[PDB]
Amino acid sequence: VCNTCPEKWINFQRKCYYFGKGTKQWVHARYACDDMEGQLVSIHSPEEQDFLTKHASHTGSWIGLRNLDLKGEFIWVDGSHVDYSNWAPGEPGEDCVMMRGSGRWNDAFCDRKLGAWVCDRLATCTPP
Repeated sequence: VCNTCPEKWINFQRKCYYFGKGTKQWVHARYACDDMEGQLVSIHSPEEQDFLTKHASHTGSWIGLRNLDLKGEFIWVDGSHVDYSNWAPGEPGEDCVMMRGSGRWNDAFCDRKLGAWVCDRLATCTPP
């Protein structure tokens, strides 16, 4: 049972999620998550995506995905690779990834300031 989250974070499966507000460019959102002991959200299943679409800002959010090599090798901030994807039609507009209100993903310029950003961290577990 991995379901304990810090105050203000929401649990989904074995992860904790923070739905941040305030205008930030991608790297600023990256540090906002880091300084809260989390990281910009990494998405690995349709169930996780569905949960995020339900809770995320209608005006768009930064997520933890980037074209790290600038040639299409999209990597999550925690170093994990893209298995599950939720790209909008014609995606992958530049090097950082944002999630629209629909939950669908699109490339964006890293220096664009978005009003929303999502953090995740692992839920802590109650010992059996």
